[PDB]
Amino acid sequence: VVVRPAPMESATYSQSSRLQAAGLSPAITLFEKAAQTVPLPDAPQPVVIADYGVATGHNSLKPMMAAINALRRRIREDRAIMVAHTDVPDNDFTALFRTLADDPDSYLHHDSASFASAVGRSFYTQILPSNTVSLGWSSWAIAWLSRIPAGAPELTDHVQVAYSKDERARAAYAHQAATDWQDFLAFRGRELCPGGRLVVLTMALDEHGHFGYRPMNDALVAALNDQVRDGLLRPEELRRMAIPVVARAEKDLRAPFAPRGWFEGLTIEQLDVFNAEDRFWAAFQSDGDAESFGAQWAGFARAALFPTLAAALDCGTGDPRATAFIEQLEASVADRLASQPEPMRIPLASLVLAKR
Amino acid sequence: SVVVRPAPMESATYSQSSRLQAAGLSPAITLFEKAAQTVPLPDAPQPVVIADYGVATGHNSLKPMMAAINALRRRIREDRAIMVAHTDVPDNDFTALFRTLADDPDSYLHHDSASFASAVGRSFYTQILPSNTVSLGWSSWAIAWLSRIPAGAPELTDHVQVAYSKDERARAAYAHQAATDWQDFLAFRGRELCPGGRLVVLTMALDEHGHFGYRPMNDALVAALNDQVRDGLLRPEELRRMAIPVVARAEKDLRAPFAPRGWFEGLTIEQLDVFNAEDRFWAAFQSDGDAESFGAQWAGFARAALFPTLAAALDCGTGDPRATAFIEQLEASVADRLASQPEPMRIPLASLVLAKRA
Ligand SMILES: Nc1ncnc2c1ncn2[C@@H]1O[C@H](CSCC[C@H](N)C(=O)O)[C@@H](O)[C@H]1O
Ligand SMILES: Nc1ncnc2c1ncn2[C@@H]1O[C@H](CSCC[C@H](N)C(=O)O)[C@@H](O)[C@H]1O
Ligand SMILES: CCCCCCC[C@H](O)CC(=O)O
Ligand SMILES: CCCCCCC[C@H](O)CC(=O)O
Repeated sequence: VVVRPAPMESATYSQSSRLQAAGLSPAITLFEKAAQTVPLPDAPQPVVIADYGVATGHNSLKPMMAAINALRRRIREDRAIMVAHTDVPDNDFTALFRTLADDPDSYLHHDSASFASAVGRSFYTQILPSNTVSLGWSSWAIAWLSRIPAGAPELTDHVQVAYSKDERARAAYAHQAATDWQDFLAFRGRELCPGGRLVVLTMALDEHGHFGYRPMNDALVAALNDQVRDGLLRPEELRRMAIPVVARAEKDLRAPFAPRGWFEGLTIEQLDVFNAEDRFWAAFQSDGDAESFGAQWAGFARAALFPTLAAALDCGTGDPRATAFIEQLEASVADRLASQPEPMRIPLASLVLAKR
Repeated sequence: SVVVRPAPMESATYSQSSRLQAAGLSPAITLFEKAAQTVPLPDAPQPVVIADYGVATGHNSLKPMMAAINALRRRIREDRAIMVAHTDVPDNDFTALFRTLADDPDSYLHHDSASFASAVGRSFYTQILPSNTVSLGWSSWAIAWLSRIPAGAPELTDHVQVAYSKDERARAAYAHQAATDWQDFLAFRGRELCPGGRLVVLTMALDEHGHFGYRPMNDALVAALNDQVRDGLLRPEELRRMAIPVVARAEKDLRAPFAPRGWFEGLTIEQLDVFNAEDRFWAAFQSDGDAESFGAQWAGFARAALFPTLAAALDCGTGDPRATAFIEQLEASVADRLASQPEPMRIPLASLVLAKRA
């Protein structure tokens, strides 16, 4: 009865996550810096790196490689480095291991003493042994709520609570986000080695409290309403639809720590809130290709958001009706955004956390 | 890829269809538990690592893992971390594994508060864990699977088991592949185990007289596959392509890397037993006389473990409804054939304890 979000669309995520990759780029630098200076386990104990919310692994290759290269300048070439990639049980881990084996950029192909493992258990509980993780990485994952909050009203705007006019919905989602953030920190706080570092990149509210992706939100809500208008989607199904993704303001990220600035042995060593460059807009300004613009944005939304939407359908998620819903929705959202291209705000927060 | 590999178990049914495997590995659990009493454990804050090589869905791993964990808890503090690293091929259903570990009441995660689980989706014929980190290794019903159909080996005319082939060249090719696979497995486990660590292996054996066993099963499967061709459900070309690269090993084969001085890549055979598992399906049939249940149990066993590899030979996709129909009909036919004439079968197994040099 605890309703959870759906994992990324395995078949398209690696090809539809260029936005996420561009956005996390600044956090890689922080992660690399952390790897250069973090206290290390006593030799020859393996150095453990944890990647919280891996999906298909495609976007993990760059940050993992950056950390490993930094560590190699500090340790013997034969010393083991273990990367623990974590996600939910229903993530496609076969896709992950194929990425790790097949992608030329995989750290497995660049470092003969690196190892990979997967953990398919929610990161809102402790999932790794205490005091073992030297370096933690988590990008575009903690914005996902553990659940649609208990007793929260159905979102009439469906796709994002930030754009809802229902006061009770906003508070329910915000409380769930606060609880999840506390839980995430509590358990990473146990998993990290003393002196260990954790780098988090997540969806933020900008300085003016805004979520962003406004034209995307509009195009998605309009595309969903068109399907119920066309009789393709049932009104009962649309009412059920909700994407439990939550952005956090700077005060929300500091909440567990204030006022003394420590929470469960963890402190914020660095925090940045910024707006990621809108690369799809930059490309559109350059080549004037409106269709490509629509397809870029639609693909991003499909791989990340549509499985959660498709889970509200009466039929199973493996049903041919669900595939048709996905494809039609992607095509519609593409058309709307292509017809009037605009820049979008992509607000992010990057944090470096340290353990006592 | 030109290297043709076997297929993983059918995750939809393996947990319901692996009672034969579970009953067969039972004696190896005692060996594993005993090893857990004395193996060296790594320095703080490292977790004790137990490696499970060839996990499939995890269903049959729960009892061995718990035995080891219970033994370790008689030695160390309750708050010491134990990590179980479950390994399989990349195309194993690891979602099914993590669902087993979350949902099955027998899961060690539900019985031990400081135990953890991880998955490694890389062939165990390479090194897949950090050197010297594994205190206890476990592998049941996994190393009988060849790394590949041997290069240049002739097509099997009976498809489902090389031991029943009349082709000398095919038998030699599979035997050589099995021998090199075993060397590889041992070489890389020898690196992964800590000094003084122990690895318990349970695998398909040839009995005292060189026999593979499952003879009535073999006959039913071959006959059923021929029926599908005859009935226009299977192309002759598809059947020609079918081969299950499972190999049983005699005592001499298991000892081969070690002979004559007893060591190979830092490992030695501490204990080896070869035995025939009690045929529980036969025992049940003797008790209740239910021929249909007998056929269904044997057919379900074969389906979960063997049919995915057979289905891989089809001209259609493995996601195609035709592959699903093939599997279902093959199961029904084998079930009917065995139900019609229930017979006991030999299930030859070898259980080994390997020790890494102190
Ligand atoms: N409670 C939870 N535990 C573990 N993973 C979770 C989670 N909630 C969401 N996720 C995962 O977080 C991922 C978001 S996609 C982010 C993938 C990658 N880190 C990148 O930067 O592109 C998805 O795989 C989703 O399944
Ligand atoms: N080279 C290889 N590397 C890793 N796993 C392998 C392998 N070859 C076969 N396997 C796995 O071995 C398993 C055989 S089924 C055995 C499952 C369980 N150990 C039990 O006793 O019941 C399958 O999951 C198969 O995918
Ligand atoms: C208007 C809704 C748009 C929200 C966009 C959410 C983007 C996801 O966080 C990406 C991801 O999880 O990898
Ligand atoms: C005659 C053919 C009988 C082969 C029986 C093979 C049994 C498999 O090893 C079981 C498994 O992998 O879990």
